[PDB]
Amino acid sequence: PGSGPVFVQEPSHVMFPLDKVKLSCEVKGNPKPHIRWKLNGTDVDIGMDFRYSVVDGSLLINNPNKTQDAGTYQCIATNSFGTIVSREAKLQFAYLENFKTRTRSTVSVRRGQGMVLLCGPPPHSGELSYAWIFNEYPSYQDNRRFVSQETGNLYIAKVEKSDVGNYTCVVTNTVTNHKVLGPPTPLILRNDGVMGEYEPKIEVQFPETVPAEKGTTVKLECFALGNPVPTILWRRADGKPIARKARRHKSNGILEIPNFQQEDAGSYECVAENSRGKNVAKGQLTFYAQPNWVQIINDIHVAMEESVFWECKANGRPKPTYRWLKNGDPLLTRDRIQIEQGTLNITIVNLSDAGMYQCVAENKHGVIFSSAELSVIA
Ligand SMILES: *[C@@H]1O[C@H](CO)[C@@H](O)[C@H](O)[C@H]1NC(C)=O
Ligand SMILES: *[C@@H]1O[C@H](CO)[C@@H](O)[C@H](O)[C@H]1NC(C)=O
Ligand SMILES: *[C@H]1O[C@H](CO)[C@@H](O)[C@H](O)[C@H]1NC(C)=O
Ligand SMILES: *[C@H]1O[C@H](CO)[C@@H](O)[C@H](O)[C@H]1NC(C)=O
Repeated sequence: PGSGPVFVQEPSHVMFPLDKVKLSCEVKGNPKPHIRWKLNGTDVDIGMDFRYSVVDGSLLINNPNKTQDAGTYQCIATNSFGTIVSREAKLQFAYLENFKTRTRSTVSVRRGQGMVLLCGPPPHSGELSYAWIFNEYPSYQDNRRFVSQETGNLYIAKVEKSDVGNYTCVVTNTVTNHKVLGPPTPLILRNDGVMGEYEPKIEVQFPETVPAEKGTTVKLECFALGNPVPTILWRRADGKPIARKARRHKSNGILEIPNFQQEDAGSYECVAENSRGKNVAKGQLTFYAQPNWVQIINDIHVAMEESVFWECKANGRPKPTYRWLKNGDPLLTRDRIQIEQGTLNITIVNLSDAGMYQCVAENKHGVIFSSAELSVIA
């Protein structure tokens, strides 16, 4: 009996469909701690007004609207012995608007030429998925036709007499699962002559720097226009073998690296080749990791006039940075409070010091919170 608040469950980032929403957060402690919420930093008045339902800490919003709920939430729990704030949870809303036109100018191409048909997704939020339709049926993907999942563009390495007709981009919001269709774009062949042969020209490629988060699947795209139609090949610019766990898809337009690790980082190249020559694209897969607790602060009891020492340690990439909190408020160094980075030092203690403390570790990729109680003995 007699304990400050500790989190049993904290709020998580959310991408919510606009077609309910629960922000989980539960606390234990004695006395039973009261829970409050903060949007962008301002206390949310739950009893008034909405249909907010704070069920056991967890905030419910029973009918959402983007324009007024488009920020980051924080759950704060308080009892007699002090206050702890939870990690920040970003609340975003997903949607995909319709195209605002039903037809499109025809494009006229020389047979043998490479070409790009641009999707041009409508305003949206959340991750998108893409496919194309050709003359009423799904457009076939291969060596010569590549659809980018980053942009939705359709690439034809080499236009052939079989390619004449209508092309439609079908955009899909992967989180809401709604789809919208673009305007058909008519493709016709020039009758003025044909395009001869030329060396590959890479038109879709991974960026010059591609941040790769630890433990995720990194996907690289590479595809070239050319005549004859190029072959694609992947290799590392420092001669290191690509991992055996790496797979290739879509006639080698895509290199997947599952469960990314430090050893997989480095300069990657894709090579486009045909009989007329070769083209090389390169980029740097740069490894990064959100903070993770190595050493956390823990509850501490001390006698009235004695000293205390706390240290926080977090791994991550870049290396994490440290700030401190007392009872939910920014705590900076004074007397007898000496705080340097991940260290807190109280030279002599008084009843005033007893309370909840928090070490926060952050890098440009993430923040993490830890909390402990400091009780002082009569
Ligand atoms: C919170 O801030 C973001 C911009 O930083 C804004 O988009 C959002 O609407 C804000 N939340 C509200 C509704 O006050
Ligand atoms: C595409 O379809 C339209 C009808 O929607 C048709 O008139 C036209 O012949 C087709 N375009 C081409 C380039 O063949
Ligand atoms: C939220 O605000 C927008 C306009 O700012 C409006 O279109 C929508 O109907 C509103 N929804 C609610 C629940 O108030
Ligand atoms: C921290 O406490 C004080 C600074 O407030 C310092 O004199 C002392 O040596 C430090 N303690 C340790 C063990 O780091």
